[PDB]
Amino acid sequence: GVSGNLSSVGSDTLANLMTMWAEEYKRLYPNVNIQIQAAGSSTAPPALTEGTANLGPMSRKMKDVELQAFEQKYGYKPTAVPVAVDALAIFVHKDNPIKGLTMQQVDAIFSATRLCGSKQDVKTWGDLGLTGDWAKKPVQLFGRNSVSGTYGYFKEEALCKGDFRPNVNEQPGSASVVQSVSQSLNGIGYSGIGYKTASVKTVALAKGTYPLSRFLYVYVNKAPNKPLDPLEAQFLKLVLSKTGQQVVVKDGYIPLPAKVAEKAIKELGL
Repeated sequence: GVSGNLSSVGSDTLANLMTMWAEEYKRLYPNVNIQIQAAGSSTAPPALTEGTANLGPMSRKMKDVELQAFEQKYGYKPTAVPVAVDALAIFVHKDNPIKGLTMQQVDAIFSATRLCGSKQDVKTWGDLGLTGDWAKKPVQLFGRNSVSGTYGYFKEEALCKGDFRPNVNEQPGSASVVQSVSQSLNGIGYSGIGYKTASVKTVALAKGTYPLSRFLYVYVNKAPNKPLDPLEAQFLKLVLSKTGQQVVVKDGYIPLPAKVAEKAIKELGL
């Protein structure tokens, strides 16, 4: 807006949101071309820093070494703009009868060292209390790779900074994880709630009450006391608007609290 090139690099969790936002953006600003790259959040900071991206969608905040990289070039920190909320989900096969899980258990299932406290080395669904034909069917793990922000977020929050079991079947994206789980009766995976389909179900979690809720961000380069380039500016105005936030709902995520969207618009001078 009004003309130019918009380049997005980062999160797969936010892949379809950026795409739907971009389509509605191109409809309203037809001389703008938008490129969208969605291999995982960790690709956002170096692309932002080097300059090949104007927008860096991330499903976790930047780590310190990512922040200082941006800072050493620009002289200030990049700006995390909240654009949605994710209830990061545990997915199982639709026929899996599991009732729910505790954080303790989730940790026991995916992690090497269960830093959340459990003394369970979970390997079978019986270790989770399922009976009959389920009792020593193996727990097959599906997850994201290390470029995923969800990967890191999960490692930080669900594993208490622990490490994943060695045997996790890492998928290239969130849809792959859901598809993998949907075709594996004894499968379990994690990914954004928006990636839910009929072929899988989400397991209830126990510890505002959802224990793995997180903000989803789009990082931008906003210099202190300087306005955003009209191209980014108009994009984020679209994203944080009523229209942009209904896109969030339609894709299956959770819209920002109204105040949070307003503050974001304010703070960016939008």
